[PDB]
Amino acid sequence: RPTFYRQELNKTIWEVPERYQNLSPVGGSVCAAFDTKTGLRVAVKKLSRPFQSIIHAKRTYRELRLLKHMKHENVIGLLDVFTPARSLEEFNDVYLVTHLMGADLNNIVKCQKLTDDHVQFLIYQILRGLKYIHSADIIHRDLKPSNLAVNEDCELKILDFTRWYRAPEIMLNWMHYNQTVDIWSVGCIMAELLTGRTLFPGTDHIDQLKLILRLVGTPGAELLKKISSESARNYIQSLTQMPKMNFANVFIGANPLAVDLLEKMLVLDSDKRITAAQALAHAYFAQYHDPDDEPVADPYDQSFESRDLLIDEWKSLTYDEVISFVPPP
Ligand SMILES: CCCCCCCCO[C@@H]1O[C@H](CO)[C@@H](O)[C@H](O)[C@H]1O
Repeated sequence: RPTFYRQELNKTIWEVPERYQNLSPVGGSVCAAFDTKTGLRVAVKKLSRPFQSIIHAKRTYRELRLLKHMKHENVIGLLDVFTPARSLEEFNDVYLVTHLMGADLNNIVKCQKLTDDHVQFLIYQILRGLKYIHSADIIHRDLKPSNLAVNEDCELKILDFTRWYRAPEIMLNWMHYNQTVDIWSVGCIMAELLTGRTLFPGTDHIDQLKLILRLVGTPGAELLKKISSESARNYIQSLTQMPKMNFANVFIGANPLAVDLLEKMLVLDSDKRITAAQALAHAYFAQYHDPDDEPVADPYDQSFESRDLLIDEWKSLTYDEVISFVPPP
């Protein structure tokens, strides 16, 4: 058990292994810090109201279990996790420590116009991390430029687990989402890397859906066939019957292989969207693809997801997970 010290940043207290120094707010609350032990800049995150309700307590546990399991180059991982509390009885606060990646993809696209080679590599690393996430049977569900950290070498990590990058079926609360909701996201992000502009900058919920329909067109008979509801099913007919656009004509001048990949991500029907593993074999990534260096995750026990427990059950399990934590090499 290390030594802790106390300090107030903005309007909140932090107690941290003394090895963590120069705490400075960045936006639970987050602080950048220097890891005196390893010599590297870190992010330390203090979980808001970890055990306030049953839902929060389950979310805390989910969050830790998830991040504990993420061991991949293109996915954020845990350097450390600590509480100031000795014993479960005292246990009330949880801190997570990860790499301070010092620029995100939004920051990169605003300033620099990226080449074809840049977008192959960036999207390639997204799909690579994504293949690993999906192979644990997890859906990210919030991929966007600000959830993607990028260094000087234009190397990328997925952060996470606005609506411009959200699959239309989440916006319609369709339920049982499949993993290709993240693929939709990747398609929006890639369109934006290619053009420098947000593909679907909706002002609100319906606007979002409006701009989507103008690009990819109103649902095809094959898709309408799958819409359980007389409800949803009409209104659609009643809409200005839009043509699916030619992506060739929208992303004019882009690599035609990139344009083909985009048609395969930005399909309305989630059943027809390319998967992360299939996209990695797409000819667009021929320069970067290596079928032996695109690993999948260990099996992720998420049976907890289906259980309804008492707050103290959730916290104790969270405590076990703090105690069980082994740092990476
Ligand atoms: C905005 C107009 C309608 C949007 C159509 C979105 C269709 C998304 O695709 C749907 O994904 C579901 C998973 O949610 C699958 O069960 C369906 O089989 C599939 O068609």
